[PDB]
Amino acid sequence: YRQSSATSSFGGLGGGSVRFGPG
Repeated sequence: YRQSSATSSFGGLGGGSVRFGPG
């Protein structure tokens, strides 16, 4: 238990906004 902000992968939404291409 290192009091990590986040673990595993989930798109990293918490880190910042999700980058989208020419959708």
